[PDB]
This record gives sequence, structure tokens and C-alpha cells, in this order.
Amino acid sequence: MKITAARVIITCPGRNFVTLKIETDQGVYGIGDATLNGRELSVVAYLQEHVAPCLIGMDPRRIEDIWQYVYRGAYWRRGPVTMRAIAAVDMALWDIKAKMAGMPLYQLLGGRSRDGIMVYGHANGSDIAETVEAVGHYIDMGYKAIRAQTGVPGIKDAYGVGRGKLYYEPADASLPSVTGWDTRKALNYVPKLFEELRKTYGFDHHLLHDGHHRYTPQEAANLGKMLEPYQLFWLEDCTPAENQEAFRLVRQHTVTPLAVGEIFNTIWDAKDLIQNQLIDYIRATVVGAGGLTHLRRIADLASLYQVRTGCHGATDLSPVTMGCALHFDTWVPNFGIQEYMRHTEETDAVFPHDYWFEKGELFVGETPGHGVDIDEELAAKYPYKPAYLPVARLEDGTMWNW
Amino acid sequence: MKITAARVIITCPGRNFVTLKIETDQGVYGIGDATLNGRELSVVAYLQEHVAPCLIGMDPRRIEDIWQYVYRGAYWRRGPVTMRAIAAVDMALWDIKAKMAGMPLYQLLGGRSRDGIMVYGHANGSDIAETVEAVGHYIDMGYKAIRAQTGVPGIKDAYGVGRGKLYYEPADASLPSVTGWDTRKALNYVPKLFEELRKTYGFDHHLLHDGHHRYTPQEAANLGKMLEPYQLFWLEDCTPAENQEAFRLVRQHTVTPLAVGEIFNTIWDAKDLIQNQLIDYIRATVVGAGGLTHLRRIADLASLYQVRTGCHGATDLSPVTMGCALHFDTWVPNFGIQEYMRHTEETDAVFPHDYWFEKGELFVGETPGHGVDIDEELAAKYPYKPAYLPVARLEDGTMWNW
Ligand SMILES: [Mg+2]
Ligand SMILES: [Mg+2]
Repeated sequence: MKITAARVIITCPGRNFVTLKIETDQGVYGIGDATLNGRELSVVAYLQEHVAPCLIGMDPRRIEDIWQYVYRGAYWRRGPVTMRAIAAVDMALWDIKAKMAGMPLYQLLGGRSRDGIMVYGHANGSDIAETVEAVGHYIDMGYKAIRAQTGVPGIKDAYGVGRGKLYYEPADASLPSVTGWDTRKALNYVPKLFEELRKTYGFDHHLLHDGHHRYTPQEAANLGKMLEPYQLFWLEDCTPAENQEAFRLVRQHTVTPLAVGEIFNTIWDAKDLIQNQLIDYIRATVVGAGGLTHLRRIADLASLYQVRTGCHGATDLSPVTMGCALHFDTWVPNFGIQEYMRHTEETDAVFPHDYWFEKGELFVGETPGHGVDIDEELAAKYPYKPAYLPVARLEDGTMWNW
Repeated sequence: MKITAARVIITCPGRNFVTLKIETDQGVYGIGDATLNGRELSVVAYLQEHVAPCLIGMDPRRIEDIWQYVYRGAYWRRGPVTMRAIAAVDMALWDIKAKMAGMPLYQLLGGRSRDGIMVYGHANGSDIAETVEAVGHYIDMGYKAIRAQTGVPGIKDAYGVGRGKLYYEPADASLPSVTGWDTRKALNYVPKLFEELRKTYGFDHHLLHDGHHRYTPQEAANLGKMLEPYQLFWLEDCTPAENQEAFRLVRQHTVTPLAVGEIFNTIWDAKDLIQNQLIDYIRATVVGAGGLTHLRRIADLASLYQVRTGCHGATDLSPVTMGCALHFDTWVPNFGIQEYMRHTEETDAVFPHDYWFEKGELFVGETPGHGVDIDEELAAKYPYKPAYLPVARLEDGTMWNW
């Protein structure tokens, strides 16, 4: 059999989503997510103008060969745009293979290792009081894990605050919004949030915090130690990690669990963080890090050091990615947790899927393939609309890490 | 002053080139290269649909701030497409600053450290005999350094062979050409090429060889040792380097100089190769690794360990890049060598530049800015044409590294 077409579909049912649909001369087709928040059209071009033309005529059953073809063949390796394109192709090909096998994707990966998939929700407030209230709401709904983010007095638009209740939509403008930041103000406030959360709700629930690249290694170590009494599930992306040695000082000084990786796109971005045992959870995703084919390798390397998966799951990852992520989560032995930000009703309608949520857990269905599809007619009713992620600047104007 | 427009210009005067032109309300403008061979339109979209809109209204004098804005602001960091876009912006802004300062770019970087810029040419042949003849031609022309690449009996289309005499144009087709490879055949043949070159021309000339990612670390060590008697200037890209530990075995076993980096896009791709002293020449370029702003940092880190610059200089790097590269080469203290593949007459006409070639050396002119400009009217006469880099497969069909 052969690939007859590899079409890119763009839609904005609440926010932008890019999808690749690989069609065959056999009839069966597969789809994959290619969404890169804030730079969506670069992937559209990468696929439409370069990768797709090469796929025509190839044998879609050869997932590994095609992955290697697009990865090595690009010559210029790795990268956000590059790997999003490769991930889209990979997801679509596994979708096709699962459909042809007549089994839901997780069965092809090795079968079910668990029943439900534990997730964490997103509690945010303008201050500690409001954030505490927010966590209680998730506890009431039956969530086992909750991420808590609070605004900080004196800081403009702290990460994860004021852009949704059951979700967080950062890309809020036609041009990047500028947010503020001050480390000292945050170091003096954040620990108090978790102190209050434990005083109010006890220690039964898993509590998470996203440091969102704001701290230096020493500052992350400082914050990590200050958070130890509160037993967090994890302190995420505490410091920029292009330099994988960045987590060394943090790991040496605190026992607060560490997580990182949502912005990683290849195993090469995390091999040292994993092998040097600097993290507890790897956050790489199916769409961000080259599909099931590559994410499997990242998860396996992590398993050697008891590092677990903690897949990123914000709204900018389409339901196609969540479907693939849940099949992955259902099988992977070293599963840790799955981030779950709820999509809009319009998004769910455009991307019919076989996965549901109940009492703090996500469940993948038994539909052959990854269980997700795209209603092209409905998708066409929501035109693309430019939306950027914010940028952060220190009080003196210094460009920082949002 | 403010940026009034950031336009992307596409042209194909012999091959594809993408250029960014930043215009200001002051009148002065600057241009930068954004060409990514084989994936050109992905960068066009990255710039046109995402980055350019953000640049409007910004102060072009703030080179560092804008670099940080586009680098950190993208959120998804690093990458071939990402850094090509950033490099284009950076080159254009330095072009503007140099013009405003009324000085050729090298003066702003710290002034002249040398007169001419030593380059190396590209000698290739279907076999050793023809390649030897080719090296002699470059020696006759006054070249001080020559890269020698030979076809290998039993191997289909060895790297750098059969696609030009004074240059090598890999992107030779509407779809990726498939070349063959066999390591044992090459290991048994390549050393003989250099043995013959030294027997024929002696040891006065610098001789280079591009391993082009074909070998494993152990095989590169083997080849490196076999090449020692011939005193090569360098053995380049001997083994894939996404894993920076890949050069360890090679460095431990041979004293043949090593070079790597044409496909790198950030200092993060080379920090360990440099700090662990695994290479002698870093090949990163102004267009591949984020402009003058970032390449300067890469060169400086290299200098700490006496590693020198050996900028990649194939035809897919436009004259805009060569102009910036020569200003960089003229100033940088740890300059090693500059690769020089000649552009077509049409390309030189579309990109008027003040640099020239003479008896083995390139020279940058004194024109304010980086000395290069683009004739938009002429550029419009050469429409974009899809062209891909080849892929390599082993004899059994295994996707390999071209
Ligand atoms: Mg995060
Ligand atoms: Mg090379």
C-alpha cells in the first residue's frame, strides 16, 4: 500500500490547532497533531511544502523507516518545528497501524498496565486566599492531584493566573502580552501558598507547582528547600534547562521532587538530566518530542533511573495528542501522572475522541487507532487566528523567561 | 526610531535563498540571511507569520534585547528553523547598526585582527586519481587549504562528488535523491586518497576531509588513526553529535584534528564538545547559529580551550551570510579557516557585496554595514523552486546519515 496524500488542516475552535491527515490507497487514514503554540504556521509550511511531498508513495506501514527518513533526512536535526512535524507524521502512522491491526493503540504498544490515568488539574488565584479556594474546588470534584499557581503581590500577571479556571490559555493576544516578574517577591510569597494549602487541606492530596523557568539553579534550590515541609508532588521547570547541568545544584540541595521537559523535543534534551538523576518526572509529550516512536525511547531511558512520565497536557496540545498520550499512558510502565487542561466544547466537537474523564482519572477507549478523528467540515467553520504566548521582563526591563 | 517593516524575500538565482529586510522610519534598512537548505519555506513562515509582526514598532538599535525577545519569547527554544529566523533578524540589525555608525561591521565587533581570510576549496573526483587531479587544480590556483572528497568503488554517490568542481550542490532534485553507503568499503579506501595526495603534493598544503556523519565513534577513531601519517588540517563531522559524548572515543584515540558544527544552531549544541576539548574547530555559522550576537559567544567559549572557528561556507549560505561571516572572520581572534564554495554569477548579481577573492584568501570591504545588499527587482526574476538534500541508506536499506 502507499500514502496518497498528507494534508494539513488548520482550525481555531477556541484556539489554533494544526493537524496532519495521511491518506492511503487502501482507504484507511490516520491523523496526527502538529500544533506548536505561537508558531503554528511554521510547522504548517514545514509539512506542506517539504515533508508531505516526500511522503507520497511511501509505505505507511514502515513507521520506523519514515521516522528515520524525516529525522535524519532533514539534515538540520532536532528543534521545535522539526519535531512537531515528525510527531504529526508518527501519530498518523501509528493511528493507521492500529486501525489496520483492529486494536486500540495501547494494545500495539504492549497492552494495558493500568486502568485509569491519574491527572492533575489547574488551580489558580490572584493571591494565596483565592488559590486556596481554587484547590478546594478541585478536591471537591474528586481530583487526586492539583497544581497550584498564585498571583504574587507586586508582580504583573504571574504564570498560570487569570486565564481560565479549569484551564489556562496563555496565548491571549494578537501580539505577545508582556508580563512582569521579580524573584525576591516570589521567593518570599510562594512557600506561604503551600504552607496554607497543607494547613487547610492536609497531606492527602498531591500538590504541584510550576516554577516556569523563572529561577537560577541556586534560587531553585532555595525555593525547593523552603517547600520541603509541604511535601510537593513536584516543582516543575524550576530553571532554564538548555544547559542540562542547570539542575545539578538544585538536586544536590533539595528533596522536593523535580520535573521538566514540556518544551523538550528530543531525547538529546534530557539524556543527562535523566542519567545524572537530576529529575523525577520527564514532561516530554507525543507532539513535542517526535511521536510515540520517540517518546517511548525517552520514557524507557527514564525508567532505568526510576524517573517517571509526567506528560505536559495544556490546551495547545489538541485532542489528537491527548488521545495518543492516553494510549501511551495506559501502557507505559513508569507512568507518573498526566496533566489535564480541559478543551473547549467547540474543540471537542471538531476532534471526536474515545477518552473520557471521571473522578480524577482519564480513560482511553477501545476504538481501533488512537481513537481520535477530525471533523473537517466543522473544522472549516473556525478560521485560524494569530495568538502569541506572553513574554516576561524583569522590573528593570530585562527580557526574562516566561 | 522604529522598525516599520520586516519583509521576507525569496529568490532562486541558481538555488533557493531567503532574505529578511528590516526597514525603519529613519530610512536606513538592514538585511539578513534566513536560508535553511531543503526546508526554506518553514523559515519563511516562521518569520512572516510570527516573528515579523512582533518586530514592528520595536527599536532596531536594541540588538541584544530583540535577540533575547525572539530567543526566549518563542518559548520552544533552539532549533534549525527557530535559529535561522533569529539569525536573519540579528544580521539585519547589525547591518543597520554598522550603517548608522558609518563603519564596516568588523569595526563594531572590535576591529581588524588580520588582513586576508584563509579559505579552503572543494576538490572532488569519482576516484582517487581524479580527486588527486582536482587537488592539484586548487593548488595551482593558489589555495593554501583544500578539502578532498573521493567517490568510493562500490558506493553510490559518495558525499561531495559529482555536483560541481569549484562548488558542490547537494540539493539536486525535486525530491530527495537516495545515495548509498558502506563503512567498510570507505575505511578501506579513504586513507589511500590522502596517502596518494601526500605522495604527489608533499606536506606544504592544508588537507581536509569531511566524514559527513557516516561513522560510529570507534570507526571515526579507526579512520582518524589511519589518517595520522598524512597530517590533515581536520577530519570533519566524523560521527553524529546530538550526543556530545560521541566524540570522546575519537579524541582519546587519534591526534588527527577534529571539526564539527555546520548543522548546530546554538551554543548548547557544542558546549560540552568544546569544554571537554573534543574538537579543534567549531563549524557553526552566522546563519545557522543565531547571528553575530550568538556566534560571538560560541567563538569566545571555544577560545578558552584554543578551539578555533572554521565556519561552514557552502552555497546554501547566501552572500549575505558570507559578508557577515567575513566581517566576523576579520575580527575574531581565534579564527581558524573559512569554507568557500563559489556562488553562481546570478546569485552574485542578486546579492551585490563588497567582498572579493584572491589567491587563496577572501577579503571583506570597507562599506558601512555588512557590505551586502539585495537587488529586489532582479531577485523577482528567479522564482522559488523546491530542492531537497539527499538521504543516505546502507546496502540493506537502513536509513543512514547523509
Ligand atoms: Mg509548565
Ligand atoms: Mg560538511
